[PDB]
Amino acid sequence: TLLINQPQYAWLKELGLREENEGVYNGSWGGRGEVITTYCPANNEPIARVRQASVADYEETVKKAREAWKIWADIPAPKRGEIVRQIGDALREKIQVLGSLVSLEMGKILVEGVGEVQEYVDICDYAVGLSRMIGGPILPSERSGHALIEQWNPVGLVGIITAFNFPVAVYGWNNAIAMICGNVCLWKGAPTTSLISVAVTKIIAKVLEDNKLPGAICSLTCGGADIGTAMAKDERVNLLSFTGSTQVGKQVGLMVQERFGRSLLELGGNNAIIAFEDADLSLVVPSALFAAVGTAGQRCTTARRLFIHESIHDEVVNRLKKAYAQIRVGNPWDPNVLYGPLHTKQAVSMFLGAVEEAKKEGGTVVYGGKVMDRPGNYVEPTIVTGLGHDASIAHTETFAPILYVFKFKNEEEVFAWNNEVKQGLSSSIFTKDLGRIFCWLGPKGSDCGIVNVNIPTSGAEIGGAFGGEKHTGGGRESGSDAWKQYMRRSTCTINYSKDLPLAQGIKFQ
Amino acid sequence: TLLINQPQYAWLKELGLREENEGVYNGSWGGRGEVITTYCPANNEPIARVRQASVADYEETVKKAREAWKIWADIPAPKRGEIVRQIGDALREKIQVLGSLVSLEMGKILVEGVGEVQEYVDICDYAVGLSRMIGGPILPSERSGHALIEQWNPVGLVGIITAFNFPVAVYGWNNAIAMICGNVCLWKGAPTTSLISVAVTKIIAKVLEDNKLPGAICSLTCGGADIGTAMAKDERVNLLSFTGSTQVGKQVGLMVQERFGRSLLELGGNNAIIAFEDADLSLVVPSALFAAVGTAGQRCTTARRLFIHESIHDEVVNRLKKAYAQIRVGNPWDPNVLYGPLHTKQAVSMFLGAVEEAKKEGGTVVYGGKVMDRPGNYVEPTIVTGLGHDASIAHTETFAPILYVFKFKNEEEVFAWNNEVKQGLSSSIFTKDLGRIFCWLGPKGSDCGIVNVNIPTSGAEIGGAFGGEKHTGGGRESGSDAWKQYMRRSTCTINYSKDLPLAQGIKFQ
Amino acid sequence: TLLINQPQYAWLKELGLREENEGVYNGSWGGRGEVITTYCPANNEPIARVRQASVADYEETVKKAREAWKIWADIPAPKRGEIVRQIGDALREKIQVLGSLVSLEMGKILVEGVGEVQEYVDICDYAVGLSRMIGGPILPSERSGHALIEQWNPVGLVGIITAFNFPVAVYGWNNAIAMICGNVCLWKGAPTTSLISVAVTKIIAKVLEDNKLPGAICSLTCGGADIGTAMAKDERVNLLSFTGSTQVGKQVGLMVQERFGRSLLELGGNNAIIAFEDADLSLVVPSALFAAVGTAGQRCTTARRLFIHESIHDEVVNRLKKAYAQIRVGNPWDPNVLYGPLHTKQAVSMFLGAVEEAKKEGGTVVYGGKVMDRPGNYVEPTIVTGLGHDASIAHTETFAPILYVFKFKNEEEVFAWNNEVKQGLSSSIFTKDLGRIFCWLGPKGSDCGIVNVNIPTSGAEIGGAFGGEKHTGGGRESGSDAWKQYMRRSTCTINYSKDLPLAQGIKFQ
Amino acid sequence: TLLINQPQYAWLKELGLREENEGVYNGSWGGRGEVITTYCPANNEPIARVRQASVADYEETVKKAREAWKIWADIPAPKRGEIVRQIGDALREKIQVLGSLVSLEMGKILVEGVGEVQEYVDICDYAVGLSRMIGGPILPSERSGHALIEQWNPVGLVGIITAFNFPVAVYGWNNAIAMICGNVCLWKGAPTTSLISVAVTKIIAKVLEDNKLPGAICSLTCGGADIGTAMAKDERVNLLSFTGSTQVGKQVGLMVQERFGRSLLELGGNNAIIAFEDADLSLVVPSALFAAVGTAGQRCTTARRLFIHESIHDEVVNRLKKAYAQIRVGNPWDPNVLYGPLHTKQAVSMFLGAVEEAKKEGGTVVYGGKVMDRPGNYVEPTIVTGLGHDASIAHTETFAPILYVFKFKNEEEVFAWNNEVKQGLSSSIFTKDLGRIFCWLGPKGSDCGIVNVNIPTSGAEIGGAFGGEKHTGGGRESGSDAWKQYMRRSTCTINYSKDLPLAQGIKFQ
Repeated sequence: TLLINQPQYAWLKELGLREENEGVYNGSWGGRGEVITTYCPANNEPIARVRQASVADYEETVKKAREAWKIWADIPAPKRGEIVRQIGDALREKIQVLGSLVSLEMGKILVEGVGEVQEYVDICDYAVGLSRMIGGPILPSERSGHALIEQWNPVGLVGIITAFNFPVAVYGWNNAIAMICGNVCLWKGAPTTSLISVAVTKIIAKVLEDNKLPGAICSLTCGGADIGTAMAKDERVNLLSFTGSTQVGKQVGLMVQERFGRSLLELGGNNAIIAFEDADLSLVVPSALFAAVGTAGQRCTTARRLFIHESIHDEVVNRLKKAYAQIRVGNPWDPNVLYGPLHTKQAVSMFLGAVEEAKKEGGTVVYGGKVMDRPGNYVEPTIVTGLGHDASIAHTETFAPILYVFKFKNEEEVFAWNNEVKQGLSSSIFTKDLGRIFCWLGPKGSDCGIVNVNIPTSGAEIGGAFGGEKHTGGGRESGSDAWKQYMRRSTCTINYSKDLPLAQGIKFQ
Repeated sequence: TLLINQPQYAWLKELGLREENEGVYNGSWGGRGEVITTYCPANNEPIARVRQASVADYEETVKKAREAWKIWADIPAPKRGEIVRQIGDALREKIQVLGSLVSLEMGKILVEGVGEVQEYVDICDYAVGLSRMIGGPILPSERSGHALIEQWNPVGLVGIITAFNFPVAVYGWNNAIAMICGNVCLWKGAPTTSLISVAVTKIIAKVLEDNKLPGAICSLTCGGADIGTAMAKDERVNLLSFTGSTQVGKQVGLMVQERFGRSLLELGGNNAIIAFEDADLSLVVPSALFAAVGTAGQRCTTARRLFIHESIHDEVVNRLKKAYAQIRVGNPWDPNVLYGPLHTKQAVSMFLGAVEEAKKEGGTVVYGGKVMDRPGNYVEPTIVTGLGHDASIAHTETFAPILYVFKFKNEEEVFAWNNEVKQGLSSSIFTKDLGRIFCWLGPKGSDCGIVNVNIPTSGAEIGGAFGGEKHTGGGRESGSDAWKQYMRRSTCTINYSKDLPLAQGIKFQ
Repeated sequence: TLLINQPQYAWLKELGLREENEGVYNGSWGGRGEVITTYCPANNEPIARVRQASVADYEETVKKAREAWKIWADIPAPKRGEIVRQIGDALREKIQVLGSLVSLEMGKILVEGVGEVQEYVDICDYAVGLSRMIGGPILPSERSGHALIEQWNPVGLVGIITAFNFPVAVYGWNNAIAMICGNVCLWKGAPTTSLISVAVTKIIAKVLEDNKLPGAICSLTCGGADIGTAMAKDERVNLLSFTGSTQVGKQVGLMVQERFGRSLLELGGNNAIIAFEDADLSLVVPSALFAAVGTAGQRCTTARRLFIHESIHDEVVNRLKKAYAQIRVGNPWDPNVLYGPLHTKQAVSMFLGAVEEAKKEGGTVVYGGKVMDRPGNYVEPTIVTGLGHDASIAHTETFAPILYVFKFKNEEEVFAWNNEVKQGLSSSIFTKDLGRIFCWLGPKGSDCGIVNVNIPTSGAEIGGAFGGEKHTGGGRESGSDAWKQYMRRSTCTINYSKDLPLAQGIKFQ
Repeated sequence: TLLINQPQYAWLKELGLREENEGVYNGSWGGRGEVITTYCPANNEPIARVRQASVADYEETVKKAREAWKIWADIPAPKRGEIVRQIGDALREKIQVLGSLVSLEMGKILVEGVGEVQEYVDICDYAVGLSRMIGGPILPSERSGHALIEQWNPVGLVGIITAFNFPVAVYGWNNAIAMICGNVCLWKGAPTTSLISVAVTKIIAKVLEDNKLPGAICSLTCGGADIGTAMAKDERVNLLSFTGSTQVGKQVGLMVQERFGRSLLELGGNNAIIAFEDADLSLVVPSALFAAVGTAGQRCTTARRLFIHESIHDEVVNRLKKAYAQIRVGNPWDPNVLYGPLHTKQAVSMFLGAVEEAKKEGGTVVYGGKVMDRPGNYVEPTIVTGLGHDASIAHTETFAPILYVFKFKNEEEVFAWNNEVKQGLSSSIFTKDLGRIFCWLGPKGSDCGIVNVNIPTSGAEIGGAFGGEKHTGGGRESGSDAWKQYMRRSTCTINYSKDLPLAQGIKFQ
């Protein structure tokens, strides 16, 4: 029987969720595609069902979204910001129940589910101010009697494909920014977090309807690769923001490139922490532990490589092991719990595949490496030593809590090992050395999109642009001038003079 | 006999050119690939020869450039700016002969040959100032005792593939900007302007050598599709700036996307001028004439579609006819000449094919449409009326002076008509109406990268970013924050505090 | 008897006002100075009393504010934004009653009273986003091994002196921006809007105290010329933002300059509307009326000079007269009322003095010019023709609804007449001419801080910096980078290298 | 006999200098005021004469400058940059002889005179790029059918009063920036560097005349306090940039404030170097020596206070003593000299008063403190220990090479001691501590406009804005957005719509 029909989970009804939910919204709710059941990874119990989008559902939604864009693009940006402010408020009112659904359906611990909604709330309030700021410079033209202005305008329909592991915030970052930039949005979330997508869409849809705006401004078409592939090939999707694996993201980038679309890619990570000999080990150990095992190691910014200077390597590994053993495991909604399950059974199989591969490639499991004998998709957070920094399994992103630990001696080689992988998302050094810090930040430092000092690989806030380089895709979200990806630039020269161009010897009238 | 061996053209030697020239420069000059002879399009006479790059040359040059980047990225940006200033001055010293070579080898008139070099001089001087400005904001972190900074660092090796029609300036825009941004450059020019590429490279090579810097910072590998494709597939080329046809540019963009490189695409145009009923006809006629037939219609920003309100359509056509007849044809280096030959004979075949196609699709040739009976690749500048705006040949970019004239009645439909094509480079309206002007600049206006008012489609200066949308590729060059395409952004969080992370109940030491 | 003691006005109690109110807040409420009773200008009845600050109150408050700054400056800018966001919400909950108090005590109509509070709400929401954005660039140092960063830090204590006519918004702009910029504030409002200052401070005080923050971050010392002068002479007031008359503002500016403090001066206006022969008269006539008679002509941005091209002068005046006769007068809190009373009985006398002066200088009163025979400080909105543009009374700011009308012929002279006065606040032309518009916006155009086109002199929103030039004082508030006046810039060079400076022949160790 | 009349000084003629030089330039050369003779401070020999400005000279020049502004304000900013580029080139051609004039007439060593001219050349090249960038944002209006633009226009006439100690660079910074910003300039240099002012003006005047531009764009009126005071009282001088003593600068600021002009104040410094126990002493000692005795201690950024941690105080003082003993004294034009004379005999007298006062206030002269018994104005570079950090003489700026040395123990008090003085120009700490460095850069760190780390107080480059806080005046020169002080901002709202304002119940026609 479904969890939503059990009294313990009656709070789901506060999100407007029922036994079977419509997975398409374009101003009206529907869903004529395949019905999907999503499961709680903490006990493998079914929660509720979502009717996904058919092709006809998708077609109607895209058409309705583009119609609504005619209205929405004419609303002054500060007024679009007001809507996004109200979206932030509607999220605040539901932050507890929504964060509980993230914990239930995705499986991260409750504070992180609530934290994910706080991120959406925060980006909305940031985007309110940005909505009075976006634009380009008025530049001095070299031409007398001419103006030169750089204009920014919405691209139109922004498709937003998101991953299971941040089922609210990632969409939130794209939605708040794309909306103030005058775009309509079409959301296709990960199938295994369909309820989260539906619940978020209901909160947003109420704000739009209360403001007598066409609901298709924030359209939703739940679906899998079928719908995702349509969006990547669809010329009507002016910007396709894809957050997901590098493997899938590469094909989406090619499909969008084929049709001269815009893509914003947020792909895989293989993030390293480097602890130098002068590092505060009382900061290194907890920073590494929490960055490696947080979210059961299923963050794009999870620390998956730990380089320790040889002088302190054994002590850090030993202190890390003694700390890992104190990780409190339980239901991700239960208090004091720090560690929940992997998102799917398949991830557990991939976890076990990686551990064996690390063993064959010469690595030693000094902690973990096994499934936990309990309901749900629980695996032990795992520490592997002795692999070469160039081991193939170390260069792969295994979206599971496995930390590969390496020795190093000198600064130049270990920056190179950080940069040698194909991923380019997050990175961190722990050190007190002022010259080393700025070398790390400089042209011979880390090649990642996020380059941190004395804070782990998940250190990131709304203020800055978030994203990676190389196989991480190159897109940026949230802060700085990331909004420019959601708009088109035009360089506009206006002749307001009476001057006529030189006749150049031709006799005009 | 080669033009370089005739006393009449001995000025070529002031650029360091000889009978047979090395087309590979990486600090040394060489070239083991095919020897190409380029011809003067004004008389189809051979000028001189250039030995192109073989694969071994390309491999050697990329290795040397990437080594030199280690040196060049360590040079403080303002000092790189000093280098670019010296390059600008070196171009000043050769501006006359180099413009003559552009006129001789490419075929544009001398004033534009000189003007193209001046643009490079100008963009150098701009980059001198920019070299003290590039960077990102210090942002106020939400975390006490942390700094949040946005860093920009060079991408590394910037490959630069350029087209025949602006064989100095396009490279120049990419070189000056990529260089102050700390990148090394690898140039593959159009095969038919191989002498221009060698001449420019020699000018830069002396400046680098005088500053005791590795010449491979501005490397040259002359070649055709073979070398161009290698750059598009080469993981060592961090950014590939490609200027050329949409057809070729699309394949470059896919190859770069396939390997998760960066591309900067500057592809084709199909640029429209719209003359409204209130336009100043004394501005419309010369603006349209010079924009349509300039550079024999071989600018990416050439006016290829002219929309005129019905009330003034016949008068504007008649005045354009009276003006076209006065276009002075001759050798592009001859004094007072306004119109030279097409770049190749193949271009003439495309011209005649387009004219014949337009007549077959119902258009009327009211001026031109014929070859000129003289040496070189000379065709008559051509005006075509009576085609429907949706005619297939009107929607294709034929790189020749063919101006298709259409009637319109209303603002909305003609804005739709500007936007209905696949190209998205330049656009112009001519009008006095204030509200129309701002609609053109707004979200329901022109969808192009250059959006002009009372100035034709070639109105652009270095102060602003230059580039197009849709099938024009989305890249930007020169002004505004175009320099960011030449760098990688990192969002850097620095914990300078002694604060430790929350223990969350785990007992650390 | 006091209005607050009559049941008709018991809503005053919803703002926490009582018969006698404390006019000092520094974390504690007090007031040992003079007790002032403020009056409703619509009926000359007393409203309630306020105990103003003694010298000892001011001394104690400044000390408490600077101690509070030590805590407040340590709060990360985004979290200060969160406090400001909450101030915005608290103002929302009180917007109706607070605007009603503005109408009651100051005398502007209700929609402008609520609009003034909405302005404070809007700038707060803006300041939330800005709080993640304020800062400077990281610049590329010319020195190898050096970083060059521009830092921004709070100035410390921002004193805020405000005028009667915007008793909420002006303070709001300064408070929201100063607060996220890490400053503490000291407010001295106009004595005749003391209840408004008390009421606003109570709303702010609750948010600060609810967040366990020292109340002195938003300190209040109600008082007149005494307290303002002390603030202007007090070295502990790092920035004094003064809004008021040019006469007082000039003395405030000199006192602050004497002590090498910072001032932000928002002084008097003498704002002109220019209607050209091509202007849309159906837009001009209402624009002038609402800008001239709005707030009974007591906005700093009120239209006080109307230049009409001679061809349309008689018609525009005739149409204005026909419209003026329909202006509805009444209690400013009554919904049909468009026109309320002048702020004081003295202001009424000044109205009469100016009118008599206009007649003495040769002007003709073609509409209005008299007090209205009703209770309160009601005067007829007045139109004066025939004065020379250089007439002494026309160059004076009379804070009353008197519109001086002038003929003009040429564009250059009427721009000159816009600029010939000492005030430099706001300016408007109404025209369709593209060249004239950009000339107006250009260096030979309007010399004012607000330069409007086809919208009157009160056209302004928070997105932009608000303020004037010349005797208007030069300060700026609200939008763009106006925040920089509330912070101090430092240009910071960090040598992180191991490099030692040249010995220059000296033997070091 | 005049130095210029001796063959040994025939090089002065390369600057166009003669026996008696006209000290007024406004397109014509003149000078009816008093004839001043300037002397070489190394030997008190007269160099040549300058005819200073009478009042009538000044009056005619301001009028000619403002007339020239009408032409200059119409020239596109990029083209004004081209003028400044050419100024940069003309300075390049004369850098050696001009630098020799700086050493001869002002008295700093040859490398610094030449370096001073290089600084002017550099800011020109920078301003060339800036001239295509200056301007404001296009903002998203909250009003449908409205544009919101921030425009910047020249202020008009920029008066520039400069000090003796940087008689070329300071003017150059203001001139390069003021000119690209569309202002004309009126220069009054220090009387005792009049020949330098004329030599510079001659170089600029040639560039203007070769470009057929009115010479009054860069006017020169040589004179003393009288001409200086007239500029500060003159309503026609829209911005007065003043570089000089705090004493004089305070009166300049008050006079400018009195007439609601703009002032840009660059006043005195009392700059501290702080050495923490973890400092690289091999970096500290030379840094301290060169920053304290450079330019005979007559830089505004000269290190005048040295704070050393008690653990290392005696060692740093001893090592500094041993380094002072090796400072090479001689004629500033001798290439082996490091230390030349003070600028005037009065400076020597002030030096002696300071040394005596330091003794009277309890300090011990551990090195120097005496006049040198030799021709010219030579004093010994001086180190004073034992004074309390609050001794009055240490809080005074004595423009002489006197270094006051103090002990400190903790970080909080030494930051307070850096900040306790009235001056706020430059500041430096030497340390490796990451947290201490960012505290220094933060809100509880240095209160100065220049805040340096492991580089002395004279560390600044044109890329950043240069200037101080508190009694240093608050102005900024050169980099960042310093250009904005030379222009006026306008916030411009343009209604381009057909929309009419709500009638609010009035029946219009």
